[PDB]
Amino acid sequence: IAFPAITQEQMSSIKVDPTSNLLPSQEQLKSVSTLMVAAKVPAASVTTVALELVNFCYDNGSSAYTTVTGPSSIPEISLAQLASIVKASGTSLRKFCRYFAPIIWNLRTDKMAPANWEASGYKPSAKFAAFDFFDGVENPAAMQPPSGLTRSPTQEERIANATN
Repeated sequence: IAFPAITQEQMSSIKVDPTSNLLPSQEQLKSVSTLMVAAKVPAASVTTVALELVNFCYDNGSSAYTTVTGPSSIPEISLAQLASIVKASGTSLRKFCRYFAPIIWNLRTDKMAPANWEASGYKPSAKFAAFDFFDGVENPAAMQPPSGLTRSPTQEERIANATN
């Protein structure tokens, strides 16, 4: 017998929470905010302050070798510092941004397009798709805006980002 049969107890007892290879784990998220609070970000502000790094990645990329620059709204914590804190939890900057994709979507879509949309391959009509964690926008496990998306992406937007 290769695998012993499962007992009924083992099946009540087994731990099966949804999983993702595209989002940081729950534990990883907790580490990031714990460390953020320790770094002196107010506990109330950790989400809004994270979004500052997310915004930066919306323009500049969220790749493991993207150069994060500039200050955050907390003195003596730069965006680069927050990025390091993110990496300290063992997730990547990309997965972390992806987790907040729907919020930054509501914040920037039809208001201020990715800064470099034209330098990347994009038609003006697919503009709002030109960030590297766009695939997070329609992820239901990603953090959601309080009243849902301001609109869905257009099929042109979905396609434009996939074909990149």
